[PDB]
Amino acid sequence: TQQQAKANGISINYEDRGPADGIPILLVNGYTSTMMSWPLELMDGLKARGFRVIRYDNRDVGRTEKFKGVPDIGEVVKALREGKTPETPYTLSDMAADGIGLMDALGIERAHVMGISMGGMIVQAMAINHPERLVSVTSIMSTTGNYDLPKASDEAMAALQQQPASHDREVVIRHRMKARRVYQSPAFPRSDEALYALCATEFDHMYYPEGASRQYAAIVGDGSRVERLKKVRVPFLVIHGKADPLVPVEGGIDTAKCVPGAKLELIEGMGHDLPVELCPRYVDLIAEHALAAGRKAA
Repeated sequence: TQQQAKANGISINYEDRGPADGIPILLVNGYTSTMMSWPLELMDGLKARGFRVIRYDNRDVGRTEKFKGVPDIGEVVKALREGKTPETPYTLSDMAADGIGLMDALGIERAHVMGISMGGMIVQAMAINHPERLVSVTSIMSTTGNYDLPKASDEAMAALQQQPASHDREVVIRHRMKARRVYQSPAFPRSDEALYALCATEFDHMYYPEGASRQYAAIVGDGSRVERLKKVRVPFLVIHGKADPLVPVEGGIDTAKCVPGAKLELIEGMGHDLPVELCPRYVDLIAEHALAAGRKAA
């Protein structure tokens, strides 16, 4: 089930869910999230529509290779405001090359890709840097990095950045539950038991808080993709929750405005999560987008 492949020079833990002749779709996780965070209803729904789902741990999370260095965000932001290219252990482009490298390791020529949050930024970078490898792109609860966009609420930013008090399992899990409630979907909240199970499964997959600073530096260091995205010609779908307090909906709207011809779906009552109740709609949106894209000229 869980296999480890050399891709883009690093060891990537992944799962190819099959079937082998299915339409390949690579799923890219958000900041600090492991491949174990995807809802079963999303993966099963995609499989029931003929999609071969490939999920994987990004660098610095889960059971994929880990890197070194503690980047200072203030130094990165200073380089950007000076108009320079910031120095970080790795970039968003490197993380995009990881996913493309996994396609190479699986013998896949072109794939559909979908990414959530930071994963949405990664699939944007895939579209900018490797368009000849992509059939379609879906960017969910993500943003362009545009500086003029409304900021996240301070409560949501605090939920994203603050570390638990200690390494104790129940301390960490309960802390992560509390953080997820801050940016959950108001119309489709999870039960405490479901939220505990999700957070526990991720914790037990791998607890690696040291990796967060390096992923965050890659996010910040990439700046704005608005100008690059205007050159993207691969079919693009943007999904965003209207009630997202962590990545305000304007960031998804901005993504759709930049990529010419992008499709935009804004979901009422949806926050910064993938409620099981909305998974049939996500599946329908992704499947029809991918099927139509697969009929178009590359």
